[PDB]
Amino acid sequence: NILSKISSFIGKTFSLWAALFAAAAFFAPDTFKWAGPYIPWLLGIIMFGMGLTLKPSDFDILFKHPKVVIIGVIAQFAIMPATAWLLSKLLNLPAEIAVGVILVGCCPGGTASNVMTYLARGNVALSVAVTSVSTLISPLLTPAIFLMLAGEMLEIQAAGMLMSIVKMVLLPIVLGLIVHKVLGSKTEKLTDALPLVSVAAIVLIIGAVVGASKGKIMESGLLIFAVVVLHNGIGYLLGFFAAKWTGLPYDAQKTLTIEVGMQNSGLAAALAAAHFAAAPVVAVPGALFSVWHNISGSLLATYWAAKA
Ligand SMILES: C[C@H](CCC(=O)NCCS(=O)(=O)O)[C@H]1CC[C@H]2[C@@H]3[C@H](O)C[C@@H]4C[C@H](O)CC[C@]4(C)[C@H]3C[C@H](O)[C@]12C
Ligand SMILES: CCCCCCCCCCCC[N+](C)(C)[O-]
Ligand SMILES: CCCCCCCCCCCC[N+](C)(C)[O-]
Ligand code: NA
Ligand code: NA
Repeated sequence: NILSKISSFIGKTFSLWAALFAAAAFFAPDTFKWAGPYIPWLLGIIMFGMGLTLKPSDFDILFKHPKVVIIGVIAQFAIMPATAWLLSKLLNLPAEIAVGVILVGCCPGGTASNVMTYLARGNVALSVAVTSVSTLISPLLTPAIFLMLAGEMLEIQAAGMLMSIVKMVLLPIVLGLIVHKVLGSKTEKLTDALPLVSVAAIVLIIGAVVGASKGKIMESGLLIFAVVVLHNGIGYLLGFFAAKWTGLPYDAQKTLTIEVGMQNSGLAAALAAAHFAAAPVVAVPGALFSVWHNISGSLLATYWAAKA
């Protein structure tokens, strides 16, 4: 009874706990630095969890309303990478920061958009369908768009990103999805444990990244945070207008706004740690985005839940 309520609070106060661990790692780097080589395994557990909660019925909307899901997928991969490039150009960001921002923008959407849409009284089915499709196609789209925006000079790194996404995202999702088919309704007991496990895995990624880049956060941390807010914020703005201008209903307009603005920034932190390890600042936009988008996502979801 107490253990279940503890998980409920932690989930409903995530951003605060993520901010506390990021702060703990900042003032004391050695507290989390050990988790650095575990980043792929940690993200691998989060992705296993996503697939475990996935069922073939979650793709119903993709077969019944394919144009609506396709608009959401296009919005995601056109808006977030282009906004990351535009902000990198307009703010003349140092190359390492620009690469970290572009990486975040090229990532697929985050699963927390599903919960935020539910609170925003949006179309939940659509949110789940957009995140899942954009995630399943991310092994090809994430490095291809990264390559076009960051430059063809990072070919080697982008090719390695394809392999990294297959291993940390695709391999665990499919596995989870087949385990749900194998056990059926029995997977509910496993899915009760995942919110706390997933929160523990992500705070360790955040902690490990902040710790490894303390010096770079000390000189550029505020600039990265300002870009994160503008990247995510503009993502909500263009997301809303993309849903509105395509003639989508109000429920779909709220889902796509959140979908676009919210990113799988834990993947961006994982890809920067695996492929730009000698430059710890590349993983910083991803680590700070993971804390920020949950704060901005909840505030926007609260405004809509209060309106509806
Ligand atoms: C379940 C949480 C939302 C809680 C909520 O619904 N609050 C509203 C309160 S109320 O109704 O008004 O009472 C969300 C918000 C932050 C999310 C987490 C963060 O985004 C960080 C990672 C992101 C990963 O992709 C999924 C696991 C995860 C660890 C997320 C799990 C879960 O979706 C969380 C914890
Ligand atoms: C339930 C766990 C799901 C399996 C997740 C698979 C994660 C693969 C990550 C291996 C990382 C090794 N490394 C760093 C050398 O690439
Ligand atoms: C555009 C990406 C498509 C994602 C693929 C989703 C797989 C679930 C689709 C249901 C397949 C099961 N079946 C054959 C019975 O329909
Ligand atoms: Na979603
Ligand atoms: Na997104």
